[PDB]
Amino acid sequence: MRIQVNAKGAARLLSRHLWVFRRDVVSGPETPGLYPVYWGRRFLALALYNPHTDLAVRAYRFAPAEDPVAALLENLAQALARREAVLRQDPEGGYRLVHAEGDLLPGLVVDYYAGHAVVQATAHAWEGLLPQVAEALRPHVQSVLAKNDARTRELEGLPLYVRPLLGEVPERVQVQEGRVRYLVDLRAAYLDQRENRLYMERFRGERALDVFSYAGGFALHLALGFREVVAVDSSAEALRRAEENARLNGLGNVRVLEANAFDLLRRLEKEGERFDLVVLDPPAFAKGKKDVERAYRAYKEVNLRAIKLLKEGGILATASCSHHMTEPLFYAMVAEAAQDAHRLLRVVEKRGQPFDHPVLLNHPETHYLKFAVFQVL
Amino acid sequence: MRIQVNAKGAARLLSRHLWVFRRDVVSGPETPGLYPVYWGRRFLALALYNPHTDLAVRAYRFAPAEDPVAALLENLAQALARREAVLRQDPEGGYRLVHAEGDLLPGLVVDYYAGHAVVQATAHAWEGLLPQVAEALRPHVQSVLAKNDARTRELEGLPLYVRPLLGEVPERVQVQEGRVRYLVDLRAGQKTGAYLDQRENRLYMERFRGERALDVFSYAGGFALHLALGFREVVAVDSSAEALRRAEENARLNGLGNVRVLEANAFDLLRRLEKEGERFDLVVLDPPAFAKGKKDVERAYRAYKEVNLRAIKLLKEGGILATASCSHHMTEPLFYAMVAEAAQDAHRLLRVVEKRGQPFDHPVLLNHPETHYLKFAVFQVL
Repeated sequence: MRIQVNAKGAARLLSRHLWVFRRDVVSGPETPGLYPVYWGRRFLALALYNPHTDLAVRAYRFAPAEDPVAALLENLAQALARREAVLRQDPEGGYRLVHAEGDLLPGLVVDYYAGHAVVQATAHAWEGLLPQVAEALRPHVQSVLAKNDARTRELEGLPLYVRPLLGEVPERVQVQEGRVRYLVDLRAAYLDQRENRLYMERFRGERALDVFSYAGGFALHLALGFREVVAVDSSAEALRRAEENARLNGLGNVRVLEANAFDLLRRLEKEGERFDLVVLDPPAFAKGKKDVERAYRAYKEVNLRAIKLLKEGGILATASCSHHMTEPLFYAMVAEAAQDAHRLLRVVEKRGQPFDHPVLLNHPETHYLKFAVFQVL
Repeated sequence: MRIQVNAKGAARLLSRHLWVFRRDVVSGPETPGLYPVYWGRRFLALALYNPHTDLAVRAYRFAPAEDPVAALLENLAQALARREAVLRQDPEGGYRLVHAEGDLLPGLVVDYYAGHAVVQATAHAWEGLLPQVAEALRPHVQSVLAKNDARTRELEGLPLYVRPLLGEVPERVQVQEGRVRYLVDLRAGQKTGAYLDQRENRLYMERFRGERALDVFSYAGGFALHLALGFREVVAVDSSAEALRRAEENARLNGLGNVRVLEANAFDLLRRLEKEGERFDLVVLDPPAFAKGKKDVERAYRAYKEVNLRAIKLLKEGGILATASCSHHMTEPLFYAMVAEAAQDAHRLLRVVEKRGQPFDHPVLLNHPETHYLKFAVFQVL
């Protein structure tokens, strides 16, 4: 069998985007799986297919190949290969080994936490290939956990469950990141901010504010260069993990603080508090193109306040991991904030996703992380 | 002596942009110099000013100072201070010590080439302060040249001249850049063979190895030299024989026989190389601005697209593309949009390897868009 798409679908795949939605599919199999995609008689690509979803086609090869399963597994091999260097040198670190579309492996995510891998299949065809995936990873892990409990799978028509795939999967594991260690509960920070947290180690000062600290990943690194670091978050559970990570590192200069970021910030300003550094690691504010509007204003407000709390010469590390918050808008938003706060900011560095979370230029949606460091003059 | 600006001018200085043009100035001195800027009775900033130019106000301090000259010089001191670390570690390297607006020192540029500095002023007030400028430099330099021959100086009603400010200015200097060295021409009327804002980008290219590498728009072959260390053959292309001349010279200076120059028109040569079926492991595009004005963006975009498109078509599966743009007009978003269109039209998937820009010694101010002009991107063709 094979998939047939209209001219629009063909165009998208010609321009090398990996996705073709329902509305552009003319015909195709009645069962999910791996099939060739065709525009009339013209071959376009090999892809993961699902007849019951809006996102029906996810390409992973733009070249025919006998045995589509073999080719998908080749892609897997290459993905792991790109990370061999690091897994050798830093066996105890945390790295993503498979980053879905970015690694030409749609619907599959695989992370590495100091020897223990967590697999996340999100496309129907990955479901019966897990054993193969486990067998592929095995040479580098001591465990493999199929963490297939994401709601996104229902949409595909898949079951939810977390079950070991290979070896003995620990309950929790300690991950080494630069000069600090943190705890990962393999069952329940995120690796895409790994290199940005490490960057924070180049700064020193009196006080550092870490808004939206989560498990305090940024705090941990900052505690090495500042007398005091204040990790803020709305979740007690989060700050709980933050204190625990703090203790695991023998860091007593890290102070948690349950609070609503937007309010607290206005507060530290009114009370006249000021800092040497402020990190802004907000959670996606937009759940769709619709929210962008309001999202933009939310980011501006927080960024504006953050800027107002910084001393002359202070550092601002602000970010966004939302898909709908484009890089251009992100930087426009920071600039607006800086302007309204009547403060001059020098760019210290613009960063994004690290090498293990690949970005494809032709597939915009693979780019979501924006991280920037500024100095307030 | 004060400078009065309208609400528009005030807004610009409030948002922290350093420039206020003629149209927004209500009143001010009759002679160029350093003066306070006010909106009514409200103090806004200290600034270099010129009564005879479209760009009249160039702020350098958004806080009152009793001695405008002293404050400007403190800015200079701090600019030099930010480069202290590197001047000590790499005394033989090439670094910009003062990057005009980026260092809150409008109308002043100073570069450092292994001990020899070159000063460039393009705003009136800086002229009488040149002697003090060579002073602050003295401890860090062997000599200081005053290269004041840029046409822009005429708008400011300033004389065009090239002349030493301190010490003995060499006619040529060898600069060390990582594992390579190159020649910088300080001789009057000669192009400084160095483009310091690409220093860290060239160095980056040392991480690649392969068979063939193509260096489109190689100038003095700076990128070529670094590539020569990892590829069997590097082809430096440029439309200037003079340029390729300095390229071959820099090549010999490093004992590199794997670097081959090639005088030619980039746009055509690229199309040709496709037809003869030529494919490389890595290619680099360092196009000269294609916009002498914010009105040529249109045509410029098309220009970049065509060349990028061609470059992509010449790359092997897994090849590397390092493309860039040093034009203020070609905005970052536009640049990435055009590379994307190119990749799309060429039906090739590009994985981002790294997005880069200007180095630390060429400061960018978020509130002053114009200080941002260099875009350098590395992609891998899958």
